[PDB]
Amino acid sequence: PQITLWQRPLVTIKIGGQLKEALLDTGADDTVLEEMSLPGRWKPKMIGGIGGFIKVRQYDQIPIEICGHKAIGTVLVGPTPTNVIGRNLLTQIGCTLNF
Amino acid sequence: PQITLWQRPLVTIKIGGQLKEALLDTGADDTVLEEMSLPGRWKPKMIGGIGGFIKVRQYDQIPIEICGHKAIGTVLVGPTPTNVIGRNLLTQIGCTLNF
Ligand SMILES: COC(=O)N[C@H](C(=O)NN(CC[C@@]1(Cc2ccccc2)C(=O)N([C@H]2c3ccccc3C[C@H]2O)C[C@H]1O)Cc1ccc(-c2ccncc2)cc1)C(C)(C)C
Repeated sequence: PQITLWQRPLVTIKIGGQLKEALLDTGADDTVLEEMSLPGRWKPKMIGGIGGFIKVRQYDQIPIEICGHKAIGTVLVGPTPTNVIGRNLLTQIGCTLNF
Repeated sequence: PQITLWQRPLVTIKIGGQLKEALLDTGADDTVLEEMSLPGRWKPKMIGGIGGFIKVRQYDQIPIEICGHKAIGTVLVGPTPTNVIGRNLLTQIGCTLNF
């Protein structure tokens, strides 16, 4: 589909069998979601944003559906102000910017 | 043009007679640039992202050019770790997400 930007590009995603709302964010290298439980072991990662850095848990090869599109990749979990889908997953669903 | 998301979507913008590199950021409501001088009035604003909030100066009705596309809108100036082009200007150049 084609999504205009007059409003926030918020979409429904499915992870761990649950539906959540997330923002398609081209300004993000990675995907970071609010606190939640994910399987397996995680690795640490420090990610920097507009206001500084935060600590997050990194889970790899996690199945996640975005707007119905299937993806399997790295998901960071931590104290983010909102769920954001970064380029690591936007590329998996074939997303591009056009104008 | 069609911008790939395999890499960060960086573009050249022309503002205040200067040329700067900025990130096309669909997750950003506003446009924020590192410290620079801009003409006209302004008012303080606090914007929050990953890591917390930062204080910026809000300048309205600022002419800007992105990839040859002219537009006008609000530009925030402050200690942002990187230049970001937000939805308020992405809409004016007719930028959309497609997949
Ligand atoms: C390489 O780093 C990244 O890709 N970081 C991502 C990130 O923050 N991206 N933001 C952008 C992330 C988001 C997330 C958000 C969405 C809704 C509500 C609250 C927050 C954000 O915080 N945004 C803020 C923003 C930006 C411009 C103008 C106004 C505002 C207010 C707020 O919306 C836009 C979103 O895209 C742009 C950015 C890029 C590099 C560095 C850096 C930091 C340190 N050194 C150099 C550059 C700092 C910031 C993560 C989500 C993974 C943290």
